[PDB]
Amino acid sequence: AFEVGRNVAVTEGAVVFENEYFQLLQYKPLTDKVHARPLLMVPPCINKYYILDLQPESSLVRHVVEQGHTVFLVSWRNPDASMAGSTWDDYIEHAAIRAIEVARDISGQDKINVLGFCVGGTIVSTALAVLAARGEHPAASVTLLTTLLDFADTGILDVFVDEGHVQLREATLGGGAGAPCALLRGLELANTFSFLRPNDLVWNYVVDNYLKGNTPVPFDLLFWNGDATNLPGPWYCWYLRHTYLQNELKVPGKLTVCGVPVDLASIDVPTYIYGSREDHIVPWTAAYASTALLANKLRFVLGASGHIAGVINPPAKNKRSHWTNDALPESPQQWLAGAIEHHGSWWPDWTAWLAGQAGAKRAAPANYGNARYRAIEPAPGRYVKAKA
Amino acid sequence: AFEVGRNVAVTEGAVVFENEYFQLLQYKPLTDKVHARPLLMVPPCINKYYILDLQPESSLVRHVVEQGHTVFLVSWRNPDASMAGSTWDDYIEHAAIRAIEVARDISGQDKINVLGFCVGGTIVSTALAVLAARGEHPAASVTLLTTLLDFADTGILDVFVDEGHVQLREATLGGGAGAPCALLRGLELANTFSFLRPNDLVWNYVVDNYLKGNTPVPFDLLFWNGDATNLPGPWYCWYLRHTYLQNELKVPGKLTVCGVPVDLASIDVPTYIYGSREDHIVPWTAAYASTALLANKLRFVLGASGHIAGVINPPAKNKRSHWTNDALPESPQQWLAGAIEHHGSWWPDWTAWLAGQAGAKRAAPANYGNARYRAIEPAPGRYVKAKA
Amino acid sequence: AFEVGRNVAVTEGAVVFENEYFQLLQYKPLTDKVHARPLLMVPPCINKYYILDLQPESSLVRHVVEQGHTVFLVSWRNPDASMAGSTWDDYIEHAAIRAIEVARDISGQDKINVLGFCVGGTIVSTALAVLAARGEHPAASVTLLTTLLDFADTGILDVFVDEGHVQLREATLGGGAGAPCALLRGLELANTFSFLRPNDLVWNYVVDNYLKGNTPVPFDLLFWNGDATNLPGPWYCWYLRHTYLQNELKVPGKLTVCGVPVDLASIDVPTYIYGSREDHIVPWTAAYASTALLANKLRFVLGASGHIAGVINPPAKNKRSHWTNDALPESPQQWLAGAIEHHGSWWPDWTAWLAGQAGAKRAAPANYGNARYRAIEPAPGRYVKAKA
Amino acid sequence: AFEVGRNVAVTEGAVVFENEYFQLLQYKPLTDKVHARPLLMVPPCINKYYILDLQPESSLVRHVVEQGHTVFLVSWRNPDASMAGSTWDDYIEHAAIRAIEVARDISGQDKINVLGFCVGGTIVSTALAVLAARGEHPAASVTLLTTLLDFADTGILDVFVDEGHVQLREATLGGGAGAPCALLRGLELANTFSFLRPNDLVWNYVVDNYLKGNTPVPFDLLFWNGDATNLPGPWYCWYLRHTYLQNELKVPGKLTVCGVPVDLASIDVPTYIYGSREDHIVPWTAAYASTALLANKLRFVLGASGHIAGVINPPAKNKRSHWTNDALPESPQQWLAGAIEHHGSWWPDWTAWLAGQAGAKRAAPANYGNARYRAIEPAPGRYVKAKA
Repeated sequence: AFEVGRNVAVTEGAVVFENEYFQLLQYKPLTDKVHARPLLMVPPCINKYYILDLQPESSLVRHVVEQGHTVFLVSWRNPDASMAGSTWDDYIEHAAIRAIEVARDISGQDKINVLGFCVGGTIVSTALAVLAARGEHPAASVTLLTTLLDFADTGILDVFVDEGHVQLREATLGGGAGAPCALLRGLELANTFSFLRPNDLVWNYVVDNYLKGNTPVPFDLLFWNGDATNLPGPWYCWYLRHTYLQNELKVPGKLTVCGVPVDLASIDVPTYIYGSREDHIVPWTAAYASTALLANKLRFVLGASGHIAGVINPPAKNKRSHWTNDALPESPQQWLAGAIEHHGSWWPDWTAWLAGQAGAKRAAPANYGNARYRAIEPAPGRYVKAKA
Repeated sequence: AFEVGRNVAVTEGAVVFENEYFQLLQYKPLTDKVHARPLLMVPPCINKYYILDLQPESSLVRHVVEQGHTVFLVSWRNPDASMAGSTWDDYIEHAAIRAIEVARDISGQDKINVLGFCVGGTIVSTALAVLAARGEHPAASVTLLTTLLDFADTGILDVFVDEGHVQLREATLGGGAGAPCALLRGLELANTFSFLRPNDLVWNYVVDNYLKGNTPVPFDLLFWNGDATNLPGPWYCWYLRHTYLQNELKVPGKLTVCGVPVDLASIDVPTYIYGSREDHIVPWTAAYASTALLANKLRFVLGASGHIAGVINPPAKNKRSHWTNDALPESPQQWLAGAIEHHGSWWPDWTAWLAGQAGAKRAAPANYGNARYRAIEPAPGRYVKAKA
Repeated sequence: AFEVGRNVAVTEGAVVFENEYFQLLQYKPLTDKVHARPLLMVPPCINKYYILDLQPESSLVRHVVEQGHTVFLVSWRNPDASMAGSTWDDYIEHAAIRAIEVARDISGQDKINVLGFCVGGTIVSTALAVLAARGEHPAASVTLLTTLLDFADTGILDVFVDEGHVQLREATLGGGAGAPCALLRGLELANTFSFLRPNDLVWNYVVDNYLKGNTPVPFDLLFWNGDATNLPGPWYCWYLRHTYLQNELKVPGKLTVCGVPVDLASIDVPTYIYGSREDHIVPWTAAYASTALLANKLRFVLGASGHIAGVINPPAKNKRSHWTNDALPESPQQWLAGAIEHHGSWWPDWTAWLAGQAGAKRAAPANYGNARYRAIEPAPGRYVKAKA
Repeated sequence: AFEVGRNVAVTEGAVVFENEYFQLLQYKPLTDKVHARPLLMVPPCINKYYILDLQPESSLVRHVVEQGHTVFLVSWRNPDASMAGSTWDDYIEHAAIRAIEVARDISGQDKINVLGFCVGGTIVSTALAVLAARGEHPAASVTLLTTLLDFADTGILDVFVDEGHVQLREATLGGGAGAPCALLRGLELANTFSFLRPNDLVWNYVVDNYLKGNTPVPFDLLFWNGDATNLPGPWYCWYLRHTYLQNELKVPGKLTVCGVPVDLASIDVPTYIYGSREDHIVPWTAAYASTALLANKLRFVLGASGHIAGVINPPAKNKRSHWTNDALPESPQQWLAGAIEHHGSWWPDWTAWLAGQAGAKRAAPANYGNARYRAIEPAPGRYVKAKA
């Protein structure tokens, strides 16, 4: 039976910082030397971080640590009633930008590597764009795994498109500015698989039972997906309105966040973009659309299989395949037509790229954090253990 | 501002029967003569019946009444805490089969015409199959508007299909019988547009605001769609499990309902099947799949436009078009390739077909119901006014 | 029985110019006054021009003439053995650019309006971009009906995408420059409906017979589609290679044509872009992609129905509908979500826009052409009568 | 450089029978013992048989021979001017039924195993249905690799569906019986990849060059695909009309072939059905539709990848994966939802199934054929060497 901290999320480490929003974990080195620049991972806040450190055999964290990188990770607070009014901006400032600042401080480096996964990627991208408009450039590189930046054709609009009346007269839309997200208060249950689907006792019961008895969806995934998290009402409103519905984050300067316009092209650092071919949560062609929005040197890699199966594919198992193509045409079909299929995991491709941005190796740290930020408790930390 | 009984659902009539489950409405004639056989309409219980009698200009009820048919309609109870354990079977027996029995009794006819809309169609079809296995045949004809019988490719499965591990060994599924629907208790909020989507304060707020300001979705539709209904937990479990997930109602004899196996081919009466081309709630090709399951003489008609716009298209407005094809090949694309597009509403095509199954005209009734079932209160009735 | 010049392509006019490549037609006015700026129409060279002047009731030419515009039209030569080496560039220089020069000369105007249909649109766009790199700006406005500029996802690539080997090693593509189009010589039969499909005696026989007996595809369309044209081998090679396969015309400066790089954004004039919703030859979302490539004020309109049915929809018949939306988001689904459906033909919307770019009305000309270019023979001309 | 009989199609064997239509090859055993029942392979006549014996490393023939089965194979004649009037029936009687009779005669067995690939599968299925209506049952089992029986949604219809006029009146289709296939005479070039696409000098030149320089489509595939075959005009007409266009072979009794109605359910033998997931020539869901038409015990297996890459995946290379599911629901998506992904080639799954239908092992034959049918020349034979 799965248990966080006993047989799931067991990579050794410590919490080195915490605030209302999150706990920053730092993992124990597993090598004698490590790269100068550490990697900060920003996982999604829809479901918990541990999908990235699921079990020892399948852990991305462990794998990266074993390649000689110092890893820091944002373990999100499962929000309580005091955070029922927390906003998208609050998370960007007090968690994403904060985590970057703390990791950079502990590392002693001018620049760190950053990774985002799913909504984590959208969060980290936004945070870095906010930072760039402030004239700050704390990232050497960005890795976006299964991240949506351009939300075109995610399908939430579809059932409404053919409901308009046939007009015999000049007609105009309503055109109003929406009721502000700040007028809501609440905690709404969320999970990854059913994020755009019902979340109610009956649906959760019927679906969970059907999957277990009629499909080979793995138990570890069902465990993680079932360990729900609460989303603050204004946060959830903002995300739904400005990405899925209005698709504005990809329009340079359209949105204002934490006092500045968000222009994704302003992040401007080497960026590794990943998608999974059979992913219906983040269509691979939607992840690919990030290539049209970001500056600097980009690499796109496509992994075989599903949303979780494609991303969590450790090389030791020698399973699946991935595709690479150095050229980045506008159209994903054109990208694929030119791509070469390679056996196995895409992890080695990424860690090779990451090594290139991480500087020279030096002796590994013996302790966690620094004088300012000392160890608080062992990873995985108590925040990840909180029920929604 | 919309108000049920003041400017919506105003076709004149009376409640002639009521029980815990529903109120049966009977409409006042608008012609001197009417067909011998009346039509009973079974609307969906997801949202309220009035989408079928929306406003005088757009009312299907009014239109049918004006063609000389006596119309009875099932106005569903918005379930309360006493009905938090009501089942799919309870609804079939105590509402659908009951409504048929009461309408037949009042009419004095051996057979009546029946119409189902959306989930109403699935309900009425099930009820009639149950009746046929009991050796009872109360319907002269069936009309299925925007009804799913075969739920293949409705897409709820999609995000889970590519999550299985790659096996190097013989492997088998879990294969268990599911936890019974009867173990749940509850009332879950439901609406048509978001039935397979979230239903929560934030989603409802964000979506409603976005539609109003950025799309031409009509206000009358948004009113109806926003007037939610509660679904009993076991009912909701059954529907989700046996149709959308396991797609078993279309497998003859697979499901047992109200003590008998359900075989759709056992309904065996002339049947008019309708779908709307741009409908993403009930794909037209899914409605078309009913043609492969039902016996007797079938007609399929395809209306232009969306889920509501295509079905609620009164002929007076002279808008849109529909397609007809007497041949019924297995494949819907083959059906369409041979179909002729006709100007305007499909309503006249249907009412012409309906006239053919409804017998000879005779003088209209002066009063509602009969000695056994007298008028209780005026339509639209108090049940439809209850908030969820 | 259809016959070009007897009951098809009968709008009154004259050939005022001819060369190896085409005949320029000028139509007789049907109004006392006409706009200062005439419209030159460049139809496709795949099949013949007359789809635009099909029959009096269905003629776009006649309709535009009746709104008070002087219309000139390019009637393409059905190439003979002497033209088996004609190139894409030859057509741009000797036909498209030539037609513009002759129409401008006859009109006496500094600028003319231009329309392209299907491949005609791709041709005229290219010609105008070539002209703009030469510093010439002969067009006041451009109308692109059912035109592909960005050829992404037209599907010719699809059957080849999943044929690569799985590599266990670093691998690279072949990467070679293609064998030049100029090495081919030939005349290849072409038609619109089967342009990406077989064109052989058996296919043409089987398809034509099946359509006539099992579908409502109209006889006038089948006549036009069956009246094939020959494509010079190098022309056909260029078109297939640089648009459908490599999709390079949309990459600013990528292609060199008639000595200059082609940059579509350099046309820079008000542009009206049209697509038909159920068009599978030119997907409406592909026509919509033109909005991302062109400068100046753009309007996009979407007509209901098929490739020919949607475009050839004269207002007198009062059939179908079209959609308008002044906003031009990047994604076509977002455009549609905000669009208002309007009854009937889109023609009046376009001719209203066209009136705005065509200047003041003045008395209609009494004669064809001018001293330099006098009438040669009556429209439709002998070129359009030549068999392939 | 590829050459048939030198480094392609080199599995050792002999031609043991020939007629105007084909040469029957028999392969030399590579084991001391072989199953009692041999396997006859019927490859497509669109392109040549050798895709099934491509190179020693990638040969399906060699692999099956190495598992202990006697293999016979139909090597089709590349038709000449004398065969420009050959019909679908001629091929069924004089090649498919003939090959079965000759293989059965040489083997001395009451029943043989049969395999069809692509159009070969459609041919062999038809032949066996013809045989069953004659009361003959020469097959112990059937293997259908990448075979279309139900041709629904292959897309040839699509561009014509939305061209009908809007009718304000009762309207009817043309409804005529088609001009007979027997009125055509000719030899039409065909290849697998472009079977539903142009086949002309320019297309073949442009596509071949583009694939070589911009994609990883393998050279061996391009060689095979480029080695075209001629199709007799009536044969081609029949195939196109009755499968792709009218989809009649799947309607029991609809078509008459070689004097008898064709009912696929009459074949009635254990059948192994295979499809490739990313195949756009034979969609895997179209191959899956065979499960609804055939009697007896069926197995469906889905291989990963493309049309050729998925089927030609030898186990030694240890690449890709395949899916299995013993249950056969009507819907392919439901089949997939329950399927288990297995590492590597599907070949071992099939040869294990085939062993089960092939009887007891006995000593391998020392010679080819029998007294009636002796060796004529060495495999691959001269027929396969003929240019179109």
